[PDB]
Amino acid sequence: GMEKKSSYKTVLLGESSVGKSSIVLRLTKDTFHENTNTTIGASFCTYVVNLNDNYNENLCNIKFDIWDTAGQERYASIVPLYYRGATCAIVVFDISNSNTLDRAKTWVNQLKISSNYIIILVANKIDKNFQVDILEVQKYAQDNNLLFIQTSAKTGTNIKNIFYMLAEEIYKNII
Amino acid sequence: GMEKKSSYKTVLLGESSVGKSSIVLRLTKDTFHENTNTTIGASFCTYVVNLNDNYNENLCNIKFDIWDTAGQERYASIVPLYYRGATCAIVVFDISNSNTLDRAKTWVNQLKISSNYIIILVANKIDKNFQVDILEVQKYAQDNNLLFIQTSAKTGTNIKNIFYMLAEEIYKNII
Ligand SMILES: Nc1nc2c(ncn2[C@@H]2O[C@H](COP(=O)(O)OP(=O)(O)O)[C@@H](O)[C@H]2O)c(=O)[nH]1
Ligand SMILES: Nc1nc2c(ncn2[C@@H]2O[C@H](COP(=O)(O)OP(=O)(O)O)[C@@H](O)[C@H]2O)c(=O)[nH]1
Ligand SMILES: [Cl-]
Ligand SMILES: [Cl-]
Ligand SMILES: [Cl-]
Ligand SMILES: [Cl-]
Repeated sequence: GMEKKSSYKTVLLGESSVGKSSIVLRLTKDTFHENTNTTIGASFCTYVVNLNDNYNENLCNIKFDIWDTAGQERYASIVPLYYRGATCAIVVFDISNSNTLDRAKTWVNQLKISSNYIIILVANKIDKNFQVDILEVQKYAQDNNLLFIQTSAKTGTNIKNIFYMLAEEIYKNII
Repeated sequence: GMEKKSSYKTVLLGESSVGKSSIVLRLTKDTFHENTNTTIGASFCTYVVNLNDNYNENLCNIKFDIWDTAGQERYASIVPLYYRGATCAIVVFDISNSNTLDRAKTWVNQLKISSNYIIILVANKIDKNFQVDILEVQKYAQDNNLLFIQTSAKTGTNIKNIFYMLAEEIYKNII
């Protein structure tokens, strides 16, 4: 790779409650819900980043096809359907719950073996007052050659930037 | 469409017992098992058709990424993972079991609404001595603008031809 595509399959992965549905809602509808429900059925959405909005107009309109595992990450025989053929993996944890970091690390290791993914590790819920050490997390991401970003779905902080960073990386690769 | 791709996601769909795992085994390993087991985990395989083996060498090497639903077609919240982003759908029934035809028709209707698929309706098990009327089935496929083929995983009849027909259709579209 990288072959240029009409859209880029992107797995949105993380333990329940870390804020995946909230990242999608904030991203796509500029809205946040303090209370959320369990997902009914498969969870998909699309999002377009145009990098010029120095980039080649043909390559730099990047469309994400986001698959939110939304609970299916529990099932070892179902989750590969989310990974297969994905260009990007967004692995989310909650800064206030260290257990969710531990699971994210396990997923990063699985993904690195599975295929070549552009992986972004997302520290969500930074608006809250930390069970993790961010510096350790940043070091972790460097050691594993991951993109890293700190976000709040609640305030909107760095939500679009998740996909800006991914799109920059896809372009760099296509180029 | 059609955008040229490094591989073409292909959903292999049909009621249990119609012969999906057998089509894959015959296709990929030139082998048939008279007895088969329930599938453990997600079921994927790849297959390449080279159309020159009058065609443009760049476009005519067609790689299929085959996702066998392998039992998951029962689950309405799981099956969309198989359909989403698929270029082709292979909908298989068993000529000796009309119930499997009725289900295949329901799936064709769902797929036609879901997205633009190249759909091939496969009449498997033709080696057996028919609960269906082939002419009705051929008429059905014409009315719904489907590719149609009669196959035996047991003897190997027309198994490779499923993918020859699909590859011809993908090329026609890319062109
Ligand atoms: N304070 C805060 N709460 C959040 C944030 N993102 C999600 N939540 C809350 O966390 C809970 C779980 O969110 P949800 O989107 O359902 O997580 P998912 O299971 O990973 O999809 C909900 O109560 C959300 O309102 C955030 O960035 N900050
Ligand atoms: N006679 C005959 N038997 C077949 C054929 N294809 C599959 N079978 C048998 O049908 C049964 C179900 O096959 P399988 O591949 O497991 O079907 P699946 O559930 O759709 O994946 C097995 O006993 C196979 O040996 C065929 O073309 N002819
Ligand atoms: Cl909160
Ligand atoms: Cl909700
Ligand atoms: Cl038989
Ligand atoms: Cl088997």
